[PDB]
Amino acid sequence: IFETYMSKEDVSEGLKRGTLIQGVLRINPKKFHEAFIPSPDGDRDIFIDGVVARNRALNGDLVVVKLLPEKSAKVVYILEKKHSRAATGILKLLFKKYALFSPSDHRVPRIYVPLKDCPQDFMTRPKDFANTLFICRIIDWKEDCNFALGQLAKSLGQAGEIEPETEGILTEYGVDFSDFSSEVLECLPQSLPWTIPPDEVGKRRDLRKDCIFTIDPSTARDLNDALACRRLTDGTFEVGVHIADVSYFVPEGSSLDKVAAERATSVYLVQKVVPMLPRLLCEELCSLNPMTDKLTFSVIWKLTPEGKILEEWFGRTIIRSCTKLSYDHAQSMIENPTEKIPEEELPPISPEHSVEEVHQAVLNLHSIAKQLRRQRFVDGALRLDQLKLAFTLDHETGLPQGCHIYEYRDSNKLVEEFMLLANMAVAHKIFRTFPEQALLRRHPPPQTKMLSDLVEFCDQMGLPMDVSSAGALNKSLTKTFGDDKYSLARKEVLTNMYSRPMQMALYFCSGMLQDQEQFRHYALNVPLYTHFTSPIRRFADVIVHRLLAAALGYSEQPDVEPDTLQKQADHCNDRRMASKRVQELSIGLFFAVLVKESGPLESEAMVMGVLNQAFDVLVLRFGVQKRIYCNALALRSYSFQKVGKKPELTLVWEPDDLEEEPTQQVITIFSLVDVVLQAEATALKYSAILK
RNA sequence: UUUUUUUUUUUUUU
Ligand SMILES: [Mg+2]
Repeated sequence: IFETYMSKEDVSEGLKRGTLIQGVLRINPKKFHEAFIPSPDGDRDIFIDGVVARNRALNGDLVVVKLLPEKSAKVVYILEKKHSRAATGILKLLFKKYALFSPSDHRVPRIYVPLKDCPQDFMTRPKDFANTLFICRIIDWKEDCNFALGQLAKSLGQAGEIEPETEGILTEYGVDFSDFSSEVLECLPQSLPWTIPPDEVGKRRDLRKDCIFTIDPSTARDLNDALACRRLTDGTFEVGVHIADVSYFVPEGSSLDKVAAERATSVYLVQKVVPMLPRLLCEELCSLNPMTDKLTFSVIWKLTPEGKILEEWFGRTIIRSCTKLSYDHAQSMIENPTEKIPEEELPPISPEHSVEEVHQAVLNLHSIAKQLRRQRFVDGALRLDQLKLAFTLDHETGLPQGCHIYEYRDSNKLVEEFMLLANMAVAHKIFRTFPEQALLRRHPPPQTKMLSDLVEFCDQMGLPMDVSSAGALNKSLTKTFGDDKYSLARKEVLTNMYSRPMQMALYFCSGMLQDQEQFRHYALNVPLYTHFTSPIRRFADVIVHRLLAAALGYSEQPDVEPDTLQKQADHCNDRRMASKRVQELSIGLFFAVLVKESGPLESEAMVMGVLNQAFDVLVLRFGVQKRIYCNALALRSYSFQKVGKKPELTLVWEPDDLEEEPTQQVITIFSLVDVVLQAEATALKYSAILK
């Protein structure tokens, strides 16, 4: 049986007296018998031995623990339940007046369900539901019971199918994808089609006549930012970042505000998008669509050709985007800088602005961005980007026809450098104005122990590396023989490995953090940062807009407690990471299906680790990690030797015929090999073998 | 309750 939880006051006293420790529970997915929490000082985490010591806690919960003598601790309370208490799993079935629900997530415990709650068709033939995904909600977990009690929510459908699995990911991670309540939709404008009131135009700087445009993916539905660039007579440039003024449409403390605060961010699945706001805002009103007057909150600079700021300006504005460019369009402009492109290979453009004018703007914005970026890395910036997958979906069926590695081009970077520049400018502005109430975004450095151990590992394999800083590492991960697919492959593998010690970036209230040296963003290597440029799809930006609004005197002094503001930040962090897991799982889902439907898929891969009966590989064409087992390979024998510091795996291939002699193949780390991905019998499961 | 330890990140647009 489990242990009885502690009292509210006993715990509150414990946390206050240091005797008890707070933290976020992490459960080992490979060995669910093991759970961990971070320690306030020591770089080594605290160990939770067994499920009993976990005390019915779940992964993600903010738990309280008491230390044990000879690290090791036991859970004694749960101050905040952060797990959704909802899971995707399968139903099956002595005291047989219950059913056994098995969550796909091994971190989640198995759940008892009352048979009376179960479908009649399941009662008759449970084996019919062997591959039927249900949603189950943990309603309780008794201290005497080994399993937890739950309520069957609904049937999603067959496992492995896209839409059922999608809803499973969304629900399991607590993403609200419901229609918006009527009390929310009444906060929206009621006079449609909505036009900007005349009195506002006077209050704002009217940029509707200026050449402003947007650059986003071809499939973009919610355009948050717009850009502009003029060359001044004195050789300098006037760049402008115009963000949709969502703050205007979302009154603080309204039903619309509360649901936005809850949803915290938009979720970008592969085939669809779970929006933060209603579509009337996300896609029509706030969205900076072309050839329509839009309310914006802008940042404008007078910039050096190198991107150095000469003077800086904030203020509410109003624009009329002359065109909606895609990154492909922008790139074509950049690659053909002195050629009038056929005006049919480009999107519709407002008649009051020529294509040549926009073309020139992109070229100039590229020129500065090119310089802004190059400078950023000289100043010790870290780009640690792994391979990302993009899919091509059959519009008839929705299934994926294929996939490709997403290419991050000059047009992509163009936008990035100015969104960066804008966000920093606002970070400095609100913090300089309201030092105790600034909604900023820091990024701590890597964990000392993990990184130090990784550097040691890299000392072997003949790969000395400097990691004294973010910048030092960045140069190391771009310091290769270059040119060839091997060094590029090794680059990607090392990019992965050095991501483990890295910590997540955090929203935070300025006044709630003492040491300002911790305000730093490790990877960007800057003293201050925040999110401001994407208020349609991110609530953190909305709060910053309200703060910036107050900094310019558009509203009263902010009367929010730093405590309250941190709560918003905490929740924003929670939904942000949760959103990332979902977006990743969505990609994983579609690739699994793609592997299943498009037969076996070939690809080159690089070895990451080597064990005595298997080895891990990074599949290059897809950026997935898979383990290859010697059992699955048609081998006649295989040997494992660890001499030479690094592990090596020697394979002997069994020929299919007596004519062919057995071929040998040594597998060591950073080895380039061919692999094929075949779908297994299980849903969304596929294996890797060495071709 | 998985064919051989938690930390897989950062940045930009969606
Ligand atoms: Mg945009």
